[PDB]
Amino acid sequence: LPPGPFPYPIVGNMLQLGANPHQVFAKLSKRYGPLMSIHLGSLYTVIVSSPEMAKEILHRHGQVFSGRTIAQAVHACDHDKISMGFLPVASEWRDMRKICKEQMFSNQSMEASQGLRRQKLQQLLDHVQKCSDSGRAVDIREAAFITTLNLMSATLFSSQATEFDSKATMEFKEIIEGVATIVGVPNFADYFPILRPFDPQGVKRRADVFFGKLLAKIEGYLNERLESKRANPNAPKKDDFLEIVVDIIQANEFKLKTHHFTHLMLDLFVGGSDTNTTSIEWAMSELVMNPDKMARLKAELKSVAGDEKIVDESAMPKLPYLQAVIKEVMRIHPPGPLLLPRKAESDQEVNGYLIPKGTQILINAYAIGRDPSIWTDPETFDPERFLDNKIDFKGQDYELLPFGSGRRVCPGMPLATRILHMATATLVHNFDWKLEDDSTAAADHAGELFGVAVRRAVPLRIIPIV
Ligand code: HEM
Ligand SMILES: c1ccc(-c2cnc[nH]2)cc1
Ligand SMILES: [Mn+2]
Repeated sequence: LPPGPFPYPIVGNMLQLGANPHQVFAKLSKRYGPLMSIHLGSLYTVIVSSPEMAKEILHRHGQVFSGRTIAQAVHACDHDKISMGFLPVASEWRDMRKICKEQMFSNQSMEASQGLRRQKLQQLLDHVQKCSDSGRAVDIREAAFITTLNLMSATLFSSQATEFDSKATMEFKEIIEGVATIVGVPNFADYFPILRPFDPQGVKRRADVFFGKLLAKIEGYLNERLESKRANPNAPKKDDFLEIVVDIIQANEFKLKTHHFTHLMLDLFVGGSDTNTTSIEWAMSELVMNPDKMARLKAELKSVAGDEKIVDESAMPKLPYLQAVIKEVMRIHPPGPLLLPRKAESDQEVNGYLIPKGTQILINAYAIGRDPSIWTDPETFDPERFLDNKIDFKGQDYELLPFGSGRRVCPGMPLATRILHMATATLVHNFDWKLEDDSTAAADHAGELFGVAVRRAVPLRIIPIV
């Protein structure tokens, strides 16, 4: 087995992880190496911590490690059996991947929904404008949460609500925050198999409530669309994912039931929420803390969009510094520092070490992003290091893996980047910013809080001035 810290009876290595396990893994793998045995109670895990080993796992043996480790909370409403995010690589999974790649996140699809999202950006712009007038600091975490939810809502369901904080959106927010609370803490049933039949913390149960609420909203939206289309055969086709769902179903070309699609949209909606929400806050945090870089971005934006207040997504190639900023934010702050778990589908040897069937595989992309042997001045925020640099985050550069790589690489990436780029652009271009209070400034930026997404312990609060 790969080397690693001495595992104690019963607990294994669990007592050493602390509140930011990804940080502790990063420090540990310096001692033990880029393939490391970690015992999470009875749940044997191998941590992968270099570009070399990432490629060995995700690429060379990409099929063997194409499986997922399934938390107990994922068993709610039988999601573990239905979801594109957790099913093994097989027929049902390929079909849903195909639908995502070829239809949902295609170029045609993303461009067709560009206007729907534009309104949501306009709403955010107006919100920040009010706070700007009154001189009130904006809570970036809360603002980004709502904007992301809006952008995701607009793209998936065409929801054109006129209030920034619409009722429909704040329901979602309650539900998503709900899921995060439950999953973001250790389920001991995940680590001690004798506890699984008990669900001793009621994690599965509490999650079944929030999954149910969410599946309801979605099945509601679907049913309403199906009726509206039946009653209005001559209405223009909506430009969203929901419209795409209906057509695929009513064409019956895929061996998939209805709940595949309702669960699929749930994964898309949830998968895109916390990720973009915390990334936007990190972006804004980094720029405010590095006034030189904030200036360089502002200058590039001024030069390209001028007096336009909302950039066209199609204008992204005209914005290399904005891309570099987001690339660099992903390097330092991958939302999921340990990505999503993979799993060995059979015994497999890697670098002389046996990796047994069933092993949980965690890619520490966080570690890799901050490894000084790969990145110069790793803790420094420096977008300039990506300019004229072919290194990207699509999965081909194992120095930079915030989206994963190989088989289960993030399918929502085309929507994600648009959301990151535009929301960041809207905020930076239209306002200047100062901290509400710079007294604990440095500390507030460095302090992380683990969970579904690693985020700032202290939520960013900054005042918008024009
Ligand atoms: C905004 C930044 C985002 C990041 C950093 C991110 C990151 C990731 C990562 C690391 C994985 C696992 C990759 C692997 O196992 O190799 C993943 C998978 C996934 N992501 Fe995201 N994601 C983001 C946004 C989104 C969005 C906007 C959506 C949907 C609209 C989405 C939907 C999904 C889904 C459905 C999977 C499961 C893929 C599978 O197992 O086949 N993500 N993501
Ligand atoms: C519960 C936990 C995680 C997820 C998910 C994150 N990214 C895709 N799916 C969905 C439900
Ligand atoms: Mn089950």
